[PDB]
Amino acid sequence: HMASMKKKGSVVIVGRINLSGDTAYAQQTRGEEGCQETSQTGRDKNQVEGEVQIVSTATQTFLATSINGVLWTVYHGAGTRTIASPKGPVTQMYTNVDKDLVGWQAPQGSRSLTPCTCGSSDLYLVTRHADVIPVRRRGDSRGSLLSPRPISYLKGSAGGPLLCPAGHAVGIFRAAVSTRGVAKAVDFIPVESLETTM
Ligand SMILES: CC(C)(C)OC(=O)N[C@H]1CCCCC/C=C\[C@@H]2C[C@@]2(C(=O)NS(=O)(=O)C2CC2)NC(=O)[C@@H]2C[C@@H](OC(=O)n3cc4cccc(F)c4c3)CN2C1=O
Ligand SMILES: [Zn+2]
Repeated sequence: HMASMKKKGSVVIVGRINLSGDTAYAQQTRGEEGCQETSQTGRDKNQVEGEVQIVSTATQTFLATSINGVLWTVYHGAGTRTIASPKGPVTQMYTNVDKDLVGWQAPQGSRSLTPCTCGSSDLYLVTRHADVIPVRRRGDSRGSLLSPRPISYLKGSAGGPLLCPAGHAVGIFRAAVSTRGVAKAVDFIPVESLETTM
């Protein structure tokens, strides 16, 4: 009944993949209880840093990547949710279920990647565990893993970036191409598709 109808919480930034130095590593910035509270209020006072955030809802955790002043992630993780911010919940600026893509204005303190113009096919996927996995581009939205991985290894990394050698954004990881639980390739939203959305 109407009086007891609930609202979904906000997406909450709970960590980042630190790419600032010579070593990529995951950092947690909020534990489970704080995450739950922040999802409910939508008020996140934490300082945000970096290009790749680790984000959570009540039920899932995944990644989000800042490119050209927008924090992007997958619809299959975020749905239509707001994101928590210092001033309360922030509404999506982009939503496209057909691309599996959503975006919010990039948090103050975040750094954005630049869309790649290199037209190069040697790529690098960054996972939620801060693994940097070489990927050979095989089409507009596909790349092959030079070393195949169990899908367990990739789960929770949707929303993270594929980067070129010079560190530009080439795409956003969307889905694993897998057989018998082994991923040989990845499917990604190309950055040009983001640029068109913008
Ligand atoms: C498309 C194809 C070739 C048939 O393959 C697959 O459908 N494969 C599966 C394999 C699943 C096994 C785990 C794989 C491990 C990691 C996967 C990266 C990941 C993830 O980590 N999510 S998450 O845990 O962070 C989660 C919290 C955010 N995404 C998924 O699971 C996605 C989600 C779902 O797909 C979609 O809803 N759409 C909507 C699309 C719209 C347009 C185009 C698309 F392609 C779209 C794909 C199935 N998914 C796969 O990957
Ligand atoms: Zn580039």
